[PDB]
Amino acid sequence: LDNGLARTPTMGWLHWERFMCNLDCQEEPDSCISEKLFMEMAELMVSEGWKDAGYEYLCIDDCWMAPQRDSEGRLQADPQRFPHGIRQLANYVHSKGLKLGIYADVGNKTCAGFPGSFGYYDIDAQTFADWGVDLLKFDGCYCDSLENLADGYKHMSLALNRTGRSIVYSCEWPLYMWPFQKPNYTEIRQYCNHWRNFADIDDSWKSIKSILDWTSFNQERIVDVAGPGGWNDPDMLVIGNFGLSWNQQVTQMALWAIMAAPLFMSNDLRHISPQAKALLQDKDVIAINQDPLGKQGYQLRQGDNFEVWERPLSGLAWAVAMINRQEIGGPRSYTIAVASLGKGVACNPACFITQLLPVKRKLGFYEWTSRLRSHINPTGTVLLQLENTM
Amino acid sequence: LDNGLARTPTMGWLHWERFMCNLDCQEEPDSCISEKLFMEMAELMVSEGWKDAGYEYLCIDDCWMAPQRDSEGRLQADPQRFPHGIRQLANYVHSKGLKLGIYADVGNKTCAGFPGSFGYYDIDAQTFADWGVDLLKFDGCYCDSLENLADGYKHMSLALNRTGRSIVYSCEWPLYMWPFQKPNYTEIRQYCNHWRNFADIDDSWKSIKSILDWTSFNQERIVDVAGPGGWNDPDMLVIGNFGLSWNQQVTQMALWAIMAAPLFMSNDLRHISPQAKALLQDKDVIAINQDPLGKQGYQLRQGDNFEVWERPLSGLAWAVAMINRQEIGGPRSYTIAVASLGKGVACNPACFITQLLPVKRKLGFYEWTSRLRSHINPTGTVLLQLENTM
Ligand SMILES: *[C@@H]1O[C@H](CO)[C@@H](O[C@@H]2O[C@H](CO)[C@@H](O[C@@H]3O[C@H](CO[C@H]4O[C@H](CO)[C@@H](O)[C@H](O)[C@@H]4O)[C@@H](O)[C@H](O[C@H]4O[C@H](CO)[C@@H](O)[C@H](O)[C@@H]4O)[C@@H]3O[C@@H]3OC[C@@H](O)[C@H](O)[C@H]3O)[C@H](O)[C@H]2NC(C)=O)[C@H](O[C@@H]2O[C@@H](C)[C@@H](O)[C@@H](O)[C@@H]2O)[C@H]1NC(C)=O
Ligand SMILES: *[C@@H]1O[C@H](CO)[C@@H](O[C@@H]2O[C@H](CO)[C@@H](O[C@@H]3O[C@H](CO)[C@@H](O)[C@H](O[C@H]4O[C@H](CO)[C@@H](O)[C@H](O)[C@@H]4O)[C@@H]3O[C@@H]3OC[C@@H](O)[C@H](O)[C@H]3O)[C@H](O)[C@H]2NC(C)=O)[C@H](O)[C@H]1NC(C)=O
Ligand SMILES: *[C@@H]1O[C@H](CO)[C@@H](O[C@@H]2O[C@H](CO)[C@@H](O[C@@H]3O[C@H](CO)[C@@H](O)[C@H](O)[C@@H]3O)[C@H](O)[C@H]2NC(C)=O)[C@H](O[C@@H]2O[C@@H](C)[C@@H](O)[C@@H](O)[C@@H]2O)[C@H]1NC(C)=O
Ligand SMILES: *[C@@H]1O[C@H](CO)[C@@H](O[C@@H]2O[C@H](CO)[C@@H](O)[C@H](O)[C@H]2NC(C)=O)[C@H](O[C@@H]2O[C@@H](C)[C@@H](O)[C@@H](O)[C@@H]2O)[C@H]1NC(C)=O
Ligand SMILES: *[C@@H]1O[C@H](CO)[C@@H](O)[C@H](O)[C@H]1NC(C)=O
Ligand SMILES: OC[C@H]1O[C@@H](O)[C@H](O)[C@@H](O)[C@H]1O
Ligand SMILES: OC[C@H]1O[C@@H](O)[C@H](O)[C@@H](O)[C@H]1O
Ligand SMILES: OC[C@H]1O[C@H](O)[C@H](O)[C@@H](O)[C@H]1O
Ligand SMILES: OC[C@H]1O[C@H](O)[C@H](O)[C@@H](O)[C@H]1O
Repeated sequence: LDNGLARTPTMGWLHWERFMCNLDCQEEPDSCISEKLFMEMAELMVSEGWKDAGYEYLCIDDCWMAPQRDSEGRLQADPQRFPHGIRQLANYVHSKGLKLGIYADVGNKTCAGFPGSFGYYDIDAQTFADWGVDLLKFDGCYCDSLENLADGYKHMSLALNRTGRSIVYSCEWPLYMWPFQKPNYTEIRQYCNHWRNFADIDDSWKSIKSILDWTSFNQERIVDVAGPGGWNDPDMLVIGNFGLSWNQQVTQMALWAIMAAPLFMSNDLRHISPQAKALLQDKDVIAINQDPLGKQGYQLRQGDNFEVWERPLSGLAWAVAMINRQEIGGPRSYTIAVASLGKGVACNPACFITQLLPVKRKLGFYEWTSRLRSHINPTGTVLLQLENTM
Repeated sequence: LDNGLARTPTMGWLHWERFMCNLDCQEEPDSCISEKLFMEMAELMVSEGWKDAGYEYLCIDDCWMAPQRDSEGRLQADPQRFPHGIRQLANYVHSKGLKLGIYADVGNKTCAGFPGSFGYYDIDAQTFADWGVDLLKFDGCYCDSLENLADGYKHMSLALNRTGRSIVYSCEWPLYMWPFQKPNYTEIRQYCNHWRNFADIDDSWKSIKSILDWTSFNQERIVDVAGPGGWNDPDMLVIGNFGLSWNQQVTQMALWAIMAAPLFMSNDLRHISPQAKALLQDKDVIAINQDPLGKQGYQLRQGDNFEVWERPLSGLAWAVAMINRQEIGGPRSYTIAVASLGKGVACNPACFITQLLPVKRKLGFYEWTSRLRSHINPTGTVLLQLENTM
């Protein structure tokens, strides 16, 4: 979408995976979806270095709405959970130097069952602009027909544009086409800043694997469409929660960098391990994700339960990730000819190789004819950066 | 098996899951299956508190053998990897106050392809006894017929007995039988100290879940057979490796306690996190696994992606584990009437409840009509002990 936004993948925090649709403020006041949750997160995004690392969008997912529209046909924030309204939350967020994201749905209802924007696109776009919203995530539930789906996504894109406010537009259009029609990404890119392709992530290695496998399976369709202003969205980072081993977390961070993915954390910033924080704030890995050239990476090789992915970067550099998918035994040795990397130009006549994950260390110069040997933990990933010089 | 052994579930270390069949001592000298690996582990079992916590069996799995039997028809240790032979390793292990386990197979070959004991049962039992072996794990690969399978397992049991040496006999009889025929556990219990029921574990949550699910599914058939001298074997603890989150590790430790499982660690004792060490050496949890009454636990309840398991302990105490199988969101609240626990007798008229995992804390006294409220991390478990008094 040519609105000057998302020139690099959008970075931020999104409540959904960790907090979901928790409406019970009596029993669980500190984790229900409320204005206090978001205000506390916004404070921590500043004080704990997240904004400095690049995480600038604080995003509200489903279950912020009251069950009914107001008398003027507007969506309204839940009166008990957001008693001061969204405008005041947006102002609070803006006062911290952050941007506010919000959620809505193209059909008759949101996926959690609250009011949808079908029949109200202009009104909802105008409401969001008036409130000071900076990002809209626009979901595809309860939309009966595919032509209503596409028209809805287009209409909302145009309506947001007509407000004159700069709003990042995050779509789920291709995901909801999945069963019925081949998405046209040229068309989607024209109307959206990013688009969800695959089923919702959860806090599990099974989920990370299916997203990676669906992406490499479909890379020939989707990798080239991506670029400044328009990204594939493989869903939230779930690092710092409960279901991933340390090595599986490293794998997610490295591969979301390779994929030029938007980086939306979904975790509890109040209770996050120092290890998870350092990984999510890793400046060299973030610099790969945020590379100005914005060329999405891809799977180069798979065999013997190993996978090699690579991403072309600016300045003739390359990022390379090697994943060990064998979920038994110990660290396994993997060797690759550096002449196979970067279409044969990454290390001709030579390249300097730096390991970024799981720990940072300089590996030295590698001649075009040389071999790279690595040891990769099960379910883990080694991430490398290849450069002309150190 | 009435040989006076395994009156509580056997505790020890087993190489297989972490080190597998690594024969390459040139490239990977520190992780190939060799006498040095076992000698180092034995040292650490003593110096790092493992023996004190109760782990006394140091066990060699498959791939210790030379490709051929010697001219006297005996199995031999690989000459390059075990140059000093099994007897000297057994003596070294015994000198540390530990016991040595070894592996063989009832059929023509071991699962990794080395010599099987079919046709050599007496010779092999005698070899193991003469070496000073204290435990035999006896696998079921390369055995065509089920009557040869059963006869073989029985024969070896009787042959071990005839040596006069006290040897723990760990079988895989029901596992190799199940695909074709319902095993007879009365018969298996007569001949074996423990028996593997289900497919090999690996370093994954998927694997832990399938073992738990197969066990609760089949609990009517297997729970009552277990007791002093004869245990169900749900396979190795894989805590301290690569594929499990912290909460999934707690789940394994708690449930293996509830299930009266032999506790065979398969990890690298040279490189284990302090967290994993504390969990595996947790004395109150180990005391549950090793409870003298030796009544296996069982799944009491399942619903809403929760599971409640319980185990009767000596002194009218009970152990209760509550597992959250919802792999999205945050810690979920779970409430249960203490009157549902221990068939209604656990907290009549009252009981003192202590949480053991994920952290130890006393919860005070609970009357028969009370309700217990807990918060359970996703893929995590809360483990409680119910007693008459503190
Ligand atoms: C090879 O196979 C043989 C079996 O086919 C093994 O022999 C068995 O070994 C058992 C364990 O030693 C033994 O069981 C014990 O028997 C003791 C006496 O019991 C008789 O007398 C009782 C009155 O005193 C009477 O009530 C019983 O009915 C018996 O007739 C007894 O002291 C033992 O109890 C003590 O130890 C057990 C631990 O095992 C504790 O649970 C118990 O609280 C107490 O402290 C035990 O009694 C009971 O045996 C039956 C069993 O169901 C109960 O669980 C158990 O409590 C058993 O009698 C014989 N069986 C036969 C047929 O002889 C043999 O073991 C070796 O030999 C024995 C004698 C002993 O020296 C062991 O240490 C040896 O390993 C096997 N040999 C090898 C090398 O594997
Ligand atoms: C509603 O829709 C219309 C589109 O129909 C939007 O208008 C478009 O707005 C963008 C604003 O950035 C504008 O892009 C710029 O165009 C001028 C040339 O006319 C350039 O100076 C800009 O380049 C500079 O900035 C960009 C950062 O975005 C950077 O990439 C460059 O290196 C340089 O610093 C920029 O040119 C674009 O550069 C990126 C390339 O992919 C684009 O093709 C190229 O145009 C569009 O030209 C403008 N289009 C039209 C037809 O007016 C409008 O912004 C939107 N409104 C809201 C509120 O969303
Ligand atoms: C997927 O959707 C995209 C975007 O709409 C399609 O590309 C577009 O195809 C149109 C043809 O239907 C092009 O319109 C033409 O414009 C010229 C003016 O220069 C006219 O002379 C001509 O009559 C058409 O009106 C349009 O240029 C093009 N847009 C972009 C941004 O490329 C795409 O069509 C397919 O790909 C393009 C590149 C062409 O090769 C088409 O022939 C081809 O069908 C859509 N994909 C599919 C599979 O239909
Ligand atoms: C499973 O194995 C058990 C132990 O070998 C069998 O029980 C034994 O059966 C013998 C005759 O086959 C009999 O002399 C023994 O008394 C008896 N031993 C014990 C400890 O119970 C069992 O056989 C079944 O149950 C017995 C009681 C009889 O009813 C038999 O006719 C049954 O076949 C075996 N069960 C099965 C299902 O094969
Ligand atoms: C969806 O909403 C529209 C307009 O708001 C309304 O006319 C229509 O009846 C609704 N559709 C269904 C299936 O309820
Ligand atoms: O198909 C996935 C990728 O394959 C590469 O060979 C190509 O250079 C990329 O542009 C992309 O097409
Ligand atoms: O559901 C299986 C379990 O059921 C319990 O009620 C019984 O006490 C256990 O021994 C076990 O059989
Ligand atoms: O209900 C909210 C939920 O709805 C859909 O499933 C979306 O794909 C999710 O990302 C989340 O926004
Ligand atoms: O090759 C050794 C291997 O053989 C079988 O698969 C067993 O079930 C495993 O526990 C292990 O002993």
